[PDB]
Formats: sequence, C-alpha cells, structure tokens
Amino acid sequence: MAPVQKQFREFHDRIKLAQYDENQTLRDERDAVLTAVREGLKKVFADRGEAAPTFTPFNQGSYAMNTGVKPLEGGEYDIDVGIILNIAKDDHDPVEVKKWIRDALKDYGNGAEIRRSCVTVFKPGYHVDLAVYADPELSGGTLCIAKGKENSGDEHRLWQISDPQGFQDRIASKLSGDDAAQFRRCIRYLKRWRDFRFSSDGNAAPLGIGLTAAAYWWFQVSKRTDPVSQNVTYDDRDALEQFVQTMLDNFHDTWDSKDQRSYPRLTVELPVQPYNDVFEKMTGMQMESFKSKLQALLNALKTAKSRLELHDACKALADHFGSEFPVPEK
Ligand SMILES: Nc1ccn([C@@H]2O[C@H](COP(=O)(O)OP(=O)(O)OP(=O)(O)O)[C@@H](O)[C@H]2O)c(=O)n1
Ligand SMILES: [Mn+2]
Ligand SMILES: [Mn+2]
Repeated sequence: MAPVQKQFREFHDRIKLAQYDENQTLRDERDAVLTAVREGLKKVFADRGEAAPTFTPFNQGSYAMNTGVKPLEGGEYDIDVGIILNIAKDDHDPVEVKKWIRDALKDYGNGAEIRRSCVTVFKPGYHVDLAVYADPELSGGTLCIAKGKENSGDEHRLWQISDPQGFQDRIASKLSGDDAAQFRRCIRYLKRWRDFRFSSDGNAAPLGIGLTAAAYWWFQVSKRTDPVSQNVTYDDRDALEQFVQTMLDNFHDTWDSKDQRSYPRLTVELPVQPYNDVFEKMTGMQMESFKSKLQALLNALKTAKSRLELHDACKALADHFGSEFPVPEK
C-alpha cells in the first residue's frame, strides 16, 4: 500500500455523498421542488388564459456525476436539476421565463431567487438550483439556458447554448472502473479542501464545476501493479500531488489595467458548450489567494510522502482537509 492510502480511502468514505440514483433523500427533496413548480405554474398561467407549459426534468451537477460531498456543519446540500420547458426560446425573455419558475415557488420553503444561471429555492440545510432551458425541438435544435437577472441589461439577458448532459458524459467517460473511482475521489478531496479553507469568503471559493473541469483536463491516475500477484494498489496522495502541481503550472500572471498590476489566474474552459472559463467570476485577489492555498496544499502532499511517522504525515494533510482527515495517534 502507498503511503497514507488507508487514510485517504477512509477520508473519502467520510466525505462522500451517495449520488441521486443511490440516494432516496436527495431524490425526494428534488421531486418535492419539481412538484411545487408544476403546481405553482398552474397559478402563474391562470391569468394568461392557457395551460402552464410542461417541462422535462433531468439530474445535473455533482449528485448526477457521483462527485458529491457531504457539507461541513452549517453548510448546505446543493441539489442541481435541469428543467426543459416545452417553449420556443424566440417567443420568450429568459428572465421572463425564470420569473414563471420563481413565482411558481414563491410560497415553497424560505422562498426562491433568480440567479444569473438558475432559479434557487431554499430549504433548511439544502438549496435546489433549477437551470431553466427552452425546448430544443422548438428552438432550432439547440438546448439553451435562461441567463440574466431581473436587474440585468438586455445584453446580459440571453438564451445561451448549454450542454449539461455532454459535460456529465465527459466526466463519466474520461476513465473507467477503479481509475474513474480515483478521479472521483480526488474531485471530492478538493471539494472538502475548498469547504474547509474557503469558509471566510464564500465568493472566493473555487466552484465545484471548476474543480471538476480542472480534473477533466489534468487529472492522471496513480497506481502500481505488484510484479508477483499483479494486485493493483492506488496512490491517491501521489495522484493529488501531480494534479495540484499541474493546476499550479497552469496559473498565468495576467495584467489588470484598472489596478495596474498582475494577478495569477487559472483559466479552466468547459470542454462542452458554452466553453466558458468557469473561474471567470473569481477576482484577481481571490485568484492570488487560491494559488497560495493550492501551493500550501501541494507542499503538505509532498510533506506526507517524507514524514515517515504516519501521525506526522496525516496531521500535515488534516491541516488542509480538516477534522475528518484521519490522524493516527503516535
Ligand atoms: N456544460 C455545462 C454547463 C453548466 N453546467 C451547470 O453546472 C451546474 C453545477 O455546477 P456546480 O454546482 O458548481 O458543480 P458541481 O459539480 O455540482 O459541484 P459541487 O459538488 O461543488 O456543487 C449544473 O447544475 C449545470 O447547470 C453543467 O453542468 N454543464
Ligand atoms: Mn452542485
Ligand atoms: Mn448548485
């Protein structure tokens, strides 16, 4: 066994959250919101003189991709779902259409908010992010998401080409079997690191989709095949070291004319439509802090290879992964 592998696998077992297909609670919470939308849409379309448009829901996000983590105490579950409205995008304003969904959910939980890229509804200990799409078959064969806020300019409210099922396929398909299992474990490790070390400043935290897209570009398996048994062992500490170092290598000093200084920026393009940099909203100063903390994590991963005393190696890692990283007693 690779150094600290037992402790990484135990850490994974503590942080992992069962995916939608294995998680009745999440399916029930998802479905309760989809039912509230269907009921709520009846009221909204009561004064329009026609039936509410129908929609086709689909699972999105980490709970669809088997990369979900449990929140830390006081954190929330992030239930991501897509709804494809039986509407032509050319007939409707994208913020108009998100208002249907917001109004439908007005009285559900702690209420609902139009965000740039979804309508979010709040419950105790979880939120549900509904991504709202027009029907491809009515919208020129394209799947487009409703972008813009109520307080957005005409240029910022748009139906944007989006490929959530292609992204989910690219994550599922990069690797297979226990190689793909290591890939998903390493995405989860970085999400717990994110939640433990980016808790001061929420909006500074690297988005889950960005960490996932970074792993899609740059993750490499680390494993060994025993020359006698051909038994395979994985080295999650090494896989994370190489991945973290590769991320650090892709930061680029980027001049900002407004501030008259450079900030180190990591660009991570989605590998499907709309091919945007998913880290674009992070400020330069937040990027600088992200790089510094990633470098500190790299240095701890290297320390965990050298310590020899298992307690010391694991303590170095728990300083970046938090209190659920197992630290054996010396
Ligand atoms: N090609 C695209 C474009 C956008 N998204 C959006 O990305 C959302 C998920 O983003 P986020 O919640 O940050 O990522 P997760 O992988 O769910 O990470 P976490 O576990 O941290 O929530 C999805 O619901 C979807 O709307 C996507 O999945 N695929
Ligand atoms: Mn999510
Ligand atoms: Mn979300």
